[PDB]
Amino acid sequence: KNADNINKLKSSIESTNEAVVKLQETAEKTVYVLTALQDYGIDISIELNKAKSDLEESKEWIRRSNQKLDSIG
Amino acid sequence: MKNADNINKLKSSIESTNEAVVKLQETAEKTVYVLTALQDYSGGSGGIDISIELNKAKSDLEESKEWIRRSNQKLDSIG
Amino acid sequence: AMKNADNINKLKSSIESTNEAVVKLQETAEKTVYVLTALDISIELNKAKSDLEESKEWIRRSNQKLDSIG
Repeated sequence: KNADNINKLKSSIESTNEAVVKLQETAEKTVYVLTALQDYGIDISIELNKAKSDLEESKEWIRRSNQKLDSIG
Repeated sequence: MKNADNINKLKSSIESTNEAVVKLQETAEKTVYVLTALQDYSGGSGGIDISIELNKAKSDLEESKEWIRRSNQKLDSIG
Repeated sequence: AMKNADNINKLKSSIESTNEAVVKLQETAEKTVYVLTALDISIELNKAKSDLEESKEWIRRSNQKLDSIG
């Protein structure tokens, strides 16, 4: 019973991780759009760059999670 | 019952994380909506690339929403 | 027993990493909502901010549950 449930938990997180990846892709596009709509504002530029860094870190963490899940056998 | 109890706690944790993702998906939907409304209310004044990327963002979000449904469906099968 | 215990620990670490990813997304959402404001729209952005604050609370709840695993 436990072993089956551990396998189900693993699959659940894999799916959750896919949802997070697709949301990261949504965030990339929203940031692109906001950048494109800028007035060519110094402060908005700063904040958008911080968002980009946060997004890149989000990607690294999801890779970490996926790699951890891969180690379950 | 150590392992059984921890499996219950893991299930609860993922359910909470999944809901966190759902609420963030709602944030994303409102954001894309605001931006698509702005862009569509003008001409494509920002440029056609903005409309395309906003359309792609909407598809991405629909995909993200379906992946949560799949995760929740899997958790639901845990006794 | 120990094999399942180890995989439980791995599942725990994986969810912790996923939660880190979500917190990072929440931080990007914060900055985008802020920037979108600076640039009925008010209503929709207030709902977005409301959803975001709730999202933060669900991660806190998740982390609390993970912390109880020992």
